[PDB]
Order: sequence, then C-alpha cells, then structure tokens
Amino acid sequence: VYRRFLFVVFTVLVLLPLPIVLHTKEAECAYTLFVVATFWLTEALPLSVTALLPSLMLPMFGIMPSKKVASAYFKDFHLLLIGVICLATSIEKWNLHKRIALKMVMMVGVNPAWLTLGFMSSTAFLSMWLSNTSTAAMVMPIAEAVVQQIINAKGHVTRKLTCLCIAYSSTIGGLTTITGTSTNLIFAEYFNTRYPDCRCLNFGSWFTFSFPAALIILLLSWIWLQWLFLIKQEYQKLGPIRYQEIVTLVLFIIMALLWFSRGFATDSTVALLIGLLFFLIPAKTLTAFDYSPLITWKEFQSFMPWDIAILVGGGFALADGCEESGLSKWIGNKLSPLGSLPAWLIILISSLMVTSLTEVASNPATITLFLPILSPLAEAIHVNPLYILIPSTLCTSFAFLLPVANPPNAIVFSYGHLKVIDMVKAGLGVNIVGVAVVMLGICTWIVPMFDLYTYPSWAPA
Amino acid sequence: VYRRFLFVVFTVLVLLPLPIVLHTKEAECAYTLFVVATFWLTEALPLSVTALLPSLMLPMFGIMPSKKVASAYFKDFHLLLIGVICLATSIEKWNLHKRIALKMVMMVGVNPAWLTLGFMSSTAFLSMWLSNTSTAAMVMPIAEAVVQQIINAGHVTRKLTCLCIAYSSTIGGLTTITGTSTNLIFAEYFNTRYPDCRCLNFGSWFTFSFPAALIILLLSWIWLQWLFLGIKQEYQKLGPIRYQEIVTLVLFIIMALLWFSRPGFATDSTVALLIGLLFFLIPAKTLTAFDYSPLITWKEFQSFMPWDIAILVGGGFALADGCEESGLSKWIGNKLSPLGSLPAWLIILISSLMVTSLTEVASNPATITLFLPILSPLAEAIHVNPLYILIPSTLCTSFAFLLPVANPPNAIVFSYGHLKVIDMVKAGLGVNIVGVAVVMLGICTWIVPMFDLYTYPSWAPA
Ligand SMILES: CC(C)CCC[C@@H](C)[C@H]1CC[C@H]2[C@@H]3CC=C4C[C@@H](O)CC[C@]4(C)[C@H]3CC[C@]12C
Ligand SMILES: CC(C)CCC[C@@H](C)[C@H]1CC[C@H]2[C@@H]3CC=C4C[C@@H](O)CC[C@]4(C)[C@H]3CC[C@]12C
Ligand code: NA
Ligand code: NA
Repeated sequence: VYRRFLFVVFTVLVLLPLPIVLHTKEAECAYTLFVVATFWLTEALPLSVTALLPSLMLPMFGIMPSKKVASAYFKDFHLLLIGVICLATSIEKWNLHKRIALKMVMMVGVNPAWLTLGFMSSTAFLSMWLSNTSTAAMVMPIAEAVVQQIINAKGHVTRKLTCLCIAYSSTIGGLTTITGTSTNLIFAEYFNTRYPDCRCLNFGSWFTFSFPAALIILLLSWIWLQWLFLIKQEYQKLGPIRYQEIVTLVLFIIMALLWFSRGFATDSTVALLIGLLFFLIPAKTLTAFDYSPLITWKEFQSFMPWDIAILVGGGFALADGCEESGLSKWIGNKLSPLGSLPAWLIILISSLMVTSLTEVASNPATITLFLPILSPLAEAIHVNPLYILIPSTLCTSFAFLLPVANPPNAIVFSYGHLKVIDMVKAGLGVNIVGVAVVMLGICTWIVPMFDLYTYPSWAPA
Repeated sequence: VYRRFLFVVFTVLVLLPLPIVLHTKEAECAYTLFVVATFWLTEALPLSVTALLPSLMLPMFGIMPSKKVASAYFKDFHLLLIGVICLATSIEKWNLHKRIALKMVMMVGVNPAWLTLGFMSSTAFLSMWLSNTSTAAMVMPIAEAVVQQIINAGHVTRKLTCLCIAYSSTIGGLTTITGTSTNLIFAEYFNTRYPDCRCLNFGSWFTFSFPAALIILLLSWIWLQWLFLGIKQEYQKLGPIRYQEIVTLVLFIIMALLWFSRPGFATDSTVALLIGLLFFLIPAKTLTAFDYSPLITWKEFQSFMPWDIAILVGGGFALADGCEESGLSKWIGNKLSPLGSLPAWLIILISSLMVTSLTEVASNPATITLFLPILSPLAEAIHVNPLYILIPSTLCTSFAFLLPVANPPNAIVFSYGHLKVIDMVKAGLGVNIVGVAVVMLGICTWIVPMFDLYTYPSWAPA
C-alpha cells in the first residue's frame, strides 16, 4: 500500500543508511561513488540531475576540483554534432523518413520472407541518422497496418516476428555512426577529452570499421529470426512528394557524399557548411510578409542532446574526485594481481560484463560507469587504449533481452503481441552473433586500421 | 515585388561584395568581423547560427585558435543558473505568477493612480526571476481586462497602463544577474577572461542595483503619470490555492532567504543546486495509480534553459581571439593611440551613451556581445579597474525604451490596439534620461566603496 511513490521513498532512503561512513577523506568520497552509481542504474532521477550531484556533494566534504588544462572554446566533435542534428531535425519535420521506409519495403517486397528483410533494411538505414527510439516509433505503426492488410487477403507468429525486426535492426543500424546512438556520443566525448592528441576517430573512420561489422549481424540475425518463428496504397496516401522533401533529400546526399570522399578539410566543416543551410532556405510563407526556413531554433533546441555534456562532465568530476582523495590508490593496491592476465582475456572478460549489465540498466548509464574503469586499466598494462574501449562501446548497444534495457524494444512491447519469453529466445541469438562478430573484428581487420598492437603517442606512460 | 524574402536575399547579398578583400591575413580576418557584426545587428540569422560562423570561416583562411588555458568542467556561474531556471520553470508551470500579480494589484489598488504603481510593483518583482518577455506576456492580458471593467463603471488610461508593463518589466529585469539575458552575457564573459576575480555573485549584484532601480521605478511612475493625466472577481476565478503552488512558494522563500543571508560549501551556487534539485523530486501528480510525476520534468527544464548564451559567448571569444592571432588588433591599435588621453570619467559617459543609443535599434544580447570585447581591452590599457567601465555599460544596455523594435517586452504591448509610436518616444525619453543619470550617480558615490573601483586590482593582467 502507497508504493506508487517508490521513487521518492528510495532516493530519500539511500541517503539515510549510507552515512555509516563519515570518518575520513576516502570514505567520504566513496559515499559519493555508491550514490551516483546507484541512481544511474536504478534511474530514480533523470540521469542528468544525478550528474550534478558530485558538483554539490564533493565541495561539502572538502574535495575540490584541481584540473586546469583544456583548450578550444568550441571542440571539433561539438561542431559535427550540430550539423548532424539539424539534418535529422528537418528529415522528420517534413516526413521524409516515411517516404524511405515505404519505398524500401515496396522495392524488395516480394514477401515470401523478403518483407522481413525489407523492414530491417529500411529501419537500419534510418537509425544511422535518427535516434533509435524515434525511428522505431514510426515504423511500428506502419508495419502493423501492412501486416494487417496482408492477413486480410500462422498469422500470430508473423506479427511478433515483424515486431522484433523493428526493435533489433534499429539498434544494429544504431551503430556504424558516432552520432547514431547516444552511447556512441558518450564514447566520442570521453575520448576527445582525456586524449586530445589523438586524431584517428572521425565520422569517416567509425563507419569503415563498423559497417562490415553490422552488415554481418544484420544478415545473420535475419536468418536466425526467420528460422525459429517460421502496399502501394499505403505509399499512395502520403501524397505527392512536396517541395520541402526534395530540398532535404538533396542536402542529405550532398552531405553524405563529402563525408566519405572529402585546415578546412575536416569532417566538422562539411557538417556546419551544409548543416547551417537548413536555417536559411525558405520553406513556408505564413501570410505574405515574412517567410520561415526549413527549421527554427526552437525545434533544433528540442532535438539536440544537451544532457550528454552534463553526463560526461559529471562522470569526470566523480572520477577526478576519487583521484584527489586516497580512493584510487586504496583500491589500486588491492587489485595489483589483475595485471597478469593476457591482453585478449581482458577484452573477453569485460565485453561480456558490459553486454550483460546493459540488459537491466540503460545504455548511457552503463557506458558512463565503465569508461573511466577500462581506460586507466589500458594505460597501466601497456595496451593501446582503443583496443579495449572499442569492443566495449559496441557491446553496450547489444541490449536484446527483456524490455527494460533500451527504449527501442519497450515501444514494440507496448503493442499487443510479443510476451517476454519471445524476446529471450530471440535475443540470445542476436546477442551471441553480435559478440562473436566484434570479437572476430578486433582480431583481423580493425587492428590494421587503428594500429592496435603498437602503443601510441597520445597515451601518457 | 518578391521582397517577402528579404532575409535570404540579404544574407546571400552581404557575402558577395565584401570579398573585395582577399589579399592578406588581416584583411581576411576583418572579413569575418564585418559579416558577424552585420548579422548580429540586423538579425538576419537566429543569433546563435551566426556565432558558429567564426568557427567555420576562420580555419578556412588559416587562422586557428591557440588558447589553451581553462579549468573546472562545471563553472560556478553555470550551477547558479541551473538552480534559478528550475525555480522559474515551476513558478509558471503551476501559475504561481498570476497569484502574485493579482494579489499585489489588489492590495495597493485604491486607484486614483495607485493602480498604476500597483501594476509596476507587481511586474517588476516578477522580472527579477522570470524573463522579461514572458512576464510582460501575462500581465498584459490581465491589465487589459481590469482596465476594461473599470471603464465599464478613457483612451489615455489604456496606453498609460501599456507602458507601465513594458517599462517596469525591464527595470526589474536588472537587480539580478539572472533577470535579463544581457546580465548573463556579462557574467559569462567575466568569469572567463578574469577567473581570479571573486567579487561578483548573486548577493552583490543585488546590493548595488536594487537602490539604482528603486529610484528609476519611483521616478518613472511620477513621470508617466504626469504627461498622460495630470478586481476581487478577477482573483476569484483563479480558483483556490492548490497544492503545487504552496510547495513552490515555500521553496522560493527558502532559497531567497539564504541568498542574501547565507570550508568551500558556503557559495551561492550551493543554495541554488540544493533547493533547485528538489523540484525534480517532490511529487506533484499521480497519473493513473502506478507512477507519480514530479514538479518539473527534464523536457520542461530543457525548454526554459538558455543554451544559446553559451554559444553566443564562445562565438564572441573566437572572433576576438581571431583578431589577435592575425595583425588586426595591432593595426587598429596604432591608429587609435590618442584615445588614451581622455579622463577616466569621460570614457564612461562617451561609452554608456553610445550603448544606450545603439540598443534602441538592435537587440540587447547583440549589442552587449559586440561591445564587451571592446571596452575590456581598453580598461586594462589605460590602467583603470575593468569593472569601473563594464558595470555602467551592461546597465545602459537594458535601457531600451524607445520605438518597439528594441526589446521584445515593448513589442508585445505594441501588438495590442493602442499606443502608436510617438507615445513611446515621448515617454521613453524621460525614462532613458532618468536611467542614465541614476547609474551615473551610482558609480560616483556608492558603487565605488563596494567593488573598490579606484584601485587597480590583482585579477587584471598589467
Ligand atoms: C569511475 C570511478 C569508478 C573510478 C574508480 C575506479 C577504480 C575502480 C578504477 C580506477 C583506477 C583503476 C585502476 C588503475 C590501476 C590499476 C593497476 C593495474 O595493475 C591494474 C588496473 C588497476 C587496478 C585499475 C583498476 C580500476 C581502477 C582502480
Ligand atoms: C570584438 C572585436 C571588435 C575586437 C576588435 C576590437 C578593437 C576595436 C578593439 C580591440 C583592441 C582595442 C584596443 C586595445 C588597445 C588600445 C590602445 C589604448 O591606448 C587605446 C585603446 C585601444 C586602442 C583599444 C581600442 C579598441 C580595440 C582596438
Ligand atoms: Na540511431
Ligand atoms: Na527578467
């Protein structure tokens, strides 16, 4: 009774017994550690309120920030993210993302079973640019209407096979771009901090090592999903193609051709030069007296992730706060026999610990907690840091079990079908295929790309 | 004909004849100067798109950023602004700001002419916390309904009440560093460039400017009432006082009592985050039940927070440092060497009158962004305290009281029926001269013993 308020009686709870430790300087900093890590996993607070808590609690105990090295008022990853969001804002303001999801399904829709590959290929291409949650929330109304008019010409299992294709291929196409999922932005913001001399990570080199990785997972999970389970009038009611979709489509082909083919030759120059045209090209008249452009600043501010910059800096103030106190030395002495395992065994034992924790917690929470653990470990045992951080930001996205992990597969669970055991039987095939393909990747073709066997010059010592 | 598109045929225009200069390294950097300054004043682009233009154009010519000194992932002014916005988010989500605007008018509403002072005192107190544009857009529906039921018991009392809402929303917009938006561009420019100064917080901006605005508020009521003329049922239809307004009002008195009365946790940004982050936690609604919702959500907080101020400041720094890497700051620095022979007080009068005149035709964040990296190099060169010049120029930026294109407070009240354009010029020139004279009286007598304005400090370089 009265456990409809289980957020407030838990946040107020956790701060009460945890002040057993009030005794020294490392016990007070470990109090901030087990509180912010607790509210990130259970998500009792909205994940950026919690990132402001080390900026409040640590000066109260007497642990002040002391880092004083930065540069560059506008960073290069911040200007790439500006130009990508303003392309992804007008592509769904003007409903261009339903033309493509219908035209791709129509082309390869011979449908013995090529409808399923038609649905996966249409929502994995849309996840490279849009967010995973917003692109699964519009193919799912489309696919439910198509599969109802097909059965209006056995029928139960083809409704929950089509459900899992939308939820799983929105995540597989969520990688292959550093701006596809949100957890590819926390990796890229942690890496341009802490390692600001590294120039090996841009838009056109994340796509080259991960598009061969996801095409194998996409083609092998279609075969797995189709195994264990078994429209011209829908495109006609979108209307004719408008003016504001031809302009958006032309700037989308122009921008993506220069990213892969190309001090002004950086990828953040193409993002701002073609991205800032969306604030300029006229779209509507509003009688006339004054036009309106393709996107406005109030719509751009709605789509931009501002909470990622608070989440990264809140993870840095917690990590540096453990270094000023004696906590990083104290647990560093009890874990000295960890540096006797081989380099490949650290990869397998960590990527299986991240692909298992991401099923019960959100993906930006488990990439924020684990990324300042593996990167000190990689410099200590004299490994290239990208050799450990690349297969852990890729196995974070592999959240394919029970529908509390990522909000893609909680949308498709909100429909009628697809009880919980249908995800565990289907997700364990895509999970094992996903881990084995990335483990195959960092042994053969990723190593000659980023020079993963040679300790670089951006790592300290 | 076809000049309904005068934005796109002007932005595309200005970039065409201005590449006469393509010849050297300072001529290419002055090309970026006269483009970004042109789109800030005319506002052909939304004022943060333009701040990203020196981050695009300057690496193309070969002028790279080279500054490498900062600290402190979260700054102290950023944590004060977080806690203020989440108090100003729930105060208008739950309509607490109409209780106060009606209860203050009701109390001093004897109305021979105390209705006018009742309206100014209710919308100047609400501008210390809310934004100037959003607090003039809700007293103006209220005052038009009250002045219509008073005349139903007459033309010049409709446009006297209009100008009280537009002018006292700006006078109460100062006295807080988070009241207007141009008090945030001053405070963000000053914690950059001068990071050793600890003299500027919430509780010392209010002490030097609340005596400055109370004199301008009390003297412009006398001026406005002169040149123009010599409600329990409106409060009853708000309903009874709810649950979510008593909780917001209690945390508003708690937070403001500790700001003025108070190892390293005794700062003003601690009170802002400790009482501000309770608005994400206290339950407000049930939504059947199975899961409550708090007083404010993160999607509503993200809507009210000014994110474009941090882009506008860093875009002004990349343009200012870009002129220093090239030879432009030395080239115009040699042609302006006889400027450093005027007295210290004459620089104040000649600059505050140049900023209070330009802010009538351009927006206030555009004229504080262009002028703040001009006066602060000038104050270090002629050996003056930099706060002695920057304080009376961030205060005369807000004095936009003439024709209704200056600030969006007095374009809202112009959008109603009354108040033709000459009624603002006759009324605004009285509030303008009173405003400049009170700040000039302030920086001579009581502001100087507060910030030590005659002694060159230790945070300025040399
Ligand atoms: C973000 C928060 C958790 C930082 C605190 C993380 C602790 C767990 C991290 C910080 C420092 C890390 C240690 C850095 C140093 C060493 C010594 C090396 O031979 C083994 C790795 C080991 C032992 C790392 C283990 C993990 C570690 C101790
Ligand atoms: C933001 C942009 C405009 C920066 C370029 C501004 C130019 C106008 C600013 C930058 C440097 C400034 C100069 C700094 C040095 C001097 C020499 C001193 O005896 C007179 C002031 C004077 C001459 C300043 C005048 C204004 C100035 C030249
Ligand atoms: Na995505
Ligand atoms: Na205000």
